[PDB]
Amino acid sequence: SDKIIHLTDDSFDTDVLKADGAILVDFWAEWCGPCKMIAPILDEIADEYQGKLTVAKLNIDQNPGTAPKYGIRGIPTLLLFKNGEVAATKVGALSKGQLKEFLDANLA
Ligand SMILES: [Cu+2]
Repeated sequence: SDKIIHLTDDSFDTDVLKADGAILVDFWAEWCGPCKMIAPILDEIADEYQGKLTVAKLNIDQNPGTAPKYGIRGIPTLLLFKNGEVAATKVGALSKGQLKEFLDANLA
């Protein structure tokens, strides 16, 4: 977890919307089983894509204001932002290989 940015409702614009480069945002909660299943895969991706992608997390129990703005309905949900806008989304758990394919489809 050392390479994952900790987001809050108030820091979202500064950290995500004005980010340089692609940022992957994980919407999670402690009670969410599938969310905890993909946590290690996000750490692997953070290492593997270091320098090309920033990974971040937003706990929806602690920051309830952001999810509703993006129409999130379930967790985990992954949002891929580029240039201040959502470029792609993925709802539900997935394997490392599926995540890599999803990223590669959007990073160029
Ligand atoms: Cu770490």
